[PDB]
Amino acid sequence: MITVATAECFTHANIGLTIHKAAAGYEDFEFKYLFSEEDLKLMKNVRVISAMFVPSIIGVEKLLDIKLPEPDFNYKYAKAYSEEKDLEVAKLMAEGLKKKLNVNISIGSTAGVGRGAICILTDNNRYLFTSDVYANLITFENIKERQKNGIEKGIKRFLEILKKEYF
Amino acid sequence: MITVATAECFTHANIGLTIHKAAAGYEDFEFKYLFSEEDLKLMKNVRVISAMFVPSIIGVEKLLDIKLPEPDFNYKYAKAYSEEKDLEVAKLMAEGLKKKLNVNISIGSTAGVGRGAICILTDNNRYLFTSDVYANLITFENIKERQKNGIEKGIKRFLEILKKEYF
Repeated sequence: MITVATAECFTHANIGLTIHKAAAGYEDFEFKYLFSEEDLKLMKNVRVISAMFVPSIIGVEKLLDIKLPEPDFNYKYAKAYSEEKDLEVAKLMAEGLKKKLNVNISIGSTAGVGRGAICILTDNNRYLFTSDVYANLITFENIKERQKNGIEKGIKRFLEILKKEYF
Repeated sequence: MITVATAECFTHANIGLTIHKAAAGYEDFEFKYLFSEEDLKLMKNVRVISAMFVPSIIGVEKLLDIKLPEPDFNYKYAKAYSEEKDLEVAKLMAEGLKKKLNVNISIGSTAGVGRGAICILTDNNRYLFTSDVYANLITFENIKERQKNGIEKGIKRFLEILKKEYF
């Protein structure tokens, strides 16, 4: 099968969980509306190996054997980066997942202050994009909007990528 | 702070994600009704290191450096066990995660055919219990109700344990 793993922060493991529910044939799930019935047949050929929510630097570093840059802001509950570092970390997490679990497609996401970053790494190519929503992990400004936008954009891009590269 | 990590299957990382939203002070979240006002103050002292959804045997094994038993049933999208092995696996995952990440409190959950299993392992004690809902991961029979009860029972027990042991 086509195997997928994700290491997600702002999107709370929902990109991986959605991929899993779609693949397994769930008839109701939060982001099902993004999939056509044809997309859902293609998704039966995908298996999720793991979908991790990894807010801790020490968590990410220990589970994936990578090393992350120092946070840009002090924040007790999650590593907190500005945009430049979120883009760097999404790539480092996707790459580390791909090495640790040997999957076809790895997905990293992270967002501190700004639009956040999602990296989708396949066997062929690496895709890196921001969300549409500026938010702030610490003040909570726009954080739910950013989360929902990031999940939707992550899944839309994942489906485009899967179809382009694998179907 | 009190650190927590989770390795969840049937509960979809929602035990750990709920713990994180309560601890970070989210104003509204799906299972907030489980927390009293005093509970939410206590929760500010908790940090989530990772909450992982790990439906594959290979995923759990590689991320925690453990070995799990062979599945009882053939099923493509997730490891599939009888209740006796679910009870073994929830323990093996909670113990492996606590050694991998050195957290105060580790939680594992798994459910195939039957009521499933949740393990809460603290610095002091190991708790292990089934959910209250018989379901079947392969047919989807009652899986939604088992998931909800598993998250509710997991959180309700986690709070009782956190207060008894840490407060």
